[PDB]
Amino acid sequence: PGSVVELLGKSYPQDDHSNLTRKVLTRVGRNLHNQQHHPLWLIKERVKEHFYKQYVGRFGTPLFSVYDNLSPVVTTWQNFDSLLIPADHPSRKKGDNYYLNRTHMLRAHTSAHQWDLLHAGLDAFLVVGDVYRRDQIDSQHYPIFHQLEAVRLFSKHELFAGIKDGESLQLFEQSSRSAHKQETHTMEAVKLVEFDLKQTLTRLMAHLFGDELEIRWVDCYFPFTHPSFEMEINFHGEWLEVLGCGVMEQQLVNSAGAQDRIGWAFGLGLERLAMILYDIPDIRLFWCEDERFLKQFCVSNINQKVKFQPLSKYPAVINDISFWLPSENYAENDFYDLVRTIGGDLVEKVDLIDKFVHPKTHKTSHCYRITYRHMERTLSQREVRHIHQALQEAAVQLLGVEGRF
Repeated sequence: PGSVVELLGKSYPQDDHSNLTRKVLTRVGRNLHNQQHHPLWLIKERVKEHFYKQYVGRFGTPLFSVYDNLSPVVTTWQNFDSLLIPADHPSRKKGDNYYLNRTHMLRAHTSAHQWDLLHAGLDAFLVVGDVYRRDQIDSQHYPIFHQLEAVRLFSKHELFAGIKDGESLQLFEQSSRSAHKQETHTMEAVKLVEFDLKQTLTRLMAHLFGDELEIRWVDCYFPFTHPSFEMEINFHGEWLEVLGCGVMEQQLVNSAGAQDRIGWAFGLGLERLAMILYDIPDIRLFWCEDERFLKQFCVSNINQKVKFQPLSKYPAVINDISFWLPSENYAENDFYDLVRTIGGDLVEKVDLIDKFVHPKTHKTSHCYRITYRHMERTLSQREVRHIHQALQEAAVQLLGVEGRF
């Protein structure tokens, strides 16, 4: 909280949008995805190896150029408008993002780099990086994580090369948008782009997991693609989403200067994939420096199948914290940052279990249940009490809540 933020050597003026915390600052520049022998680095390398070999083996295949060191500070234009995300879209809320100010932010997804890289005239590339979101707290959510983006453009003659009379076929037309295609795409083009997209991803998952994995495609919606899909993997009895993808919105591609191309794009969550691939039970593990964890990933070669031996699970301490929200001033994600900041990685989860309005006061009451559990050891009742009482006091000062208990 101030009037000027300093980040990665650059300075940004503060405004009504600014909400970066010091704690997030301690993580910007860490780049686990570039840290040799880190699990996220390992996935990245294996994905790179797949695309390299594909390029070397098949004539048809593009060279995917890799960008894994792009600054995470981007403009709201890069993060949102270049991707056709409407001005009133929920993903833009202050409570969901880390804004430096109205115009600059920590990127919420690697898709923030699609337009610029297209605009540079690239036909095929990967973007790998840390991304940032303000979200709830549990074993599957962290304010920082890592995505890998892929983008692949086709020209008409390239897409239809393997068809006999292929030069009478076209990429574009002027029809209507349906659940199956955009208004300026032909169904001929879309069918082939979709097939290529899904075949590519299916081969990549095979490369990563072997042929035993059960996967399914789910139809979905993104502003920057259409048609759009999520890929789910069945894991521990449950269908889990691992990536989004689809056919790039032609307006996005045209505006970047590739008016003669149709393309696909996908974004994959590295932590998710890594937790499934190595059976890592808690996302906080990526951030610990415990060798019992890290030593396991020091492989001779990136293809050496690592057999992650899960650490013991330590007991938790559970504490409730109740208070009265301020008179017309409060976001649930605000309290969660205060938790991240005081409780750090001692906190496994926070659940809002009760809320109600007191008639006389008119004030709203929140009750949160906080699960304290250390990834590396047993927490004492003593140390938790102190962490807990510190968060209690803080919430009073900084969030203008009323100690209810």
